[PDB]
Amino acid sequence: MDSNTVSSFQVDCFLWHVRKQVVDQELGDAPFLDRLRRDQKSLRGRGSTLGLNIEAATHVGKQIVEKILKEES
Amino acid sequence: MDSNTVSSFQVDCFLWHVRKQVVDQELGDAPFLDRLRRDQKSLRGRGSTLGLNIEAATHVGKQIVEKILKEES
Repeated sequence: MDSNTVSSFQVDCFLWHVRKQVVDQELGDAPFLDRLRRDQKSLRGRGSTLGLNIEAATHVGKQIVEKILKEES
Repeated sequence: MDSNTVSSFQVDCFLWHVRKQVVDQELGDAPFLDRLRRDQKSLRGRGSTLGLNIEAATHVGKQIVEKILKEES
């Protein structure tokens, strides 16, 4: 199992979160929400396959972003 | 033209940026990169149609994220 896949997953996880926040802000058009839904189903498939916690994954992503932001605010 | 579409776009823009950073980190599996490419082409279509600067959109997004983070670190 490639690690890059795990990292890419953690990213998609954090992203999905931020997205859900964008929708909760009542700023969803229709395609973004639809994609978020289809993304959730896919996230659940990977979450089950990988059997990795999405909540903890989102946390790791947060740090992954802060690490990339630390290199360039 | 709904504003929610503009906001959703700004978000996708910022997201595309963070994503590009994830790939630049040499953590791309294959599907994430492919999606990034197809996302770029679509981003260019919206960038041309909307005629909005991607760099400017990414900026506004950064604030959109900080605004959502300010509501909950």
